Amino acid sequence: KLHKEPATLIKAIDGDTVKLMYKGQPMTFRLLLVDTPETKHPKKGVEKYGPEASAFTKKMVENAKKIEVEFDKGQRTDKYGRGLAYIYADGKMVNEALVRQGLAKVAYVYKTNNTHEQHLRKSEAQAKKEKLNIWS
Repeated sequence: KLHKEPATLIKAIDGDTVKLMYKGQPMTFRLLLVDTPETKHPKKGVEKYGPEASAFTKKMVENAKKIEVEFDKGQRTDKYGRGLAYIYADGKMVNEALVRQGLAKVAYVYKTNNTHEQHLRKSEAQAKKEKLNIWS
């Protein structure tokens, strides 16, 4: 059973990355199970839908009154020291909102952290079906 913990927005970095104050310390969080187009792609510049996926995440966390983080059952940090979690803004999962809007693809790359994989897969199909953004 997963559980949500409070956090405070510090700043939105990218479509898939946000800096939050968590248990009194600043931490960078990488959104579990999604891959958004990058704006800070180490190699490829600004990918198509990057600006849009970034604006989307930023808007959602910046306008929330409450942000919560939910770790999965596997490892909690990646090799870069980023927290791996599902982020909620006023009870809405950011992870799902992105996929539903066709601003992210379902990744899945830490076999243990899969609690919401199916849920996300269904939203991605719907976004595909509606040919939105990425799927357009």
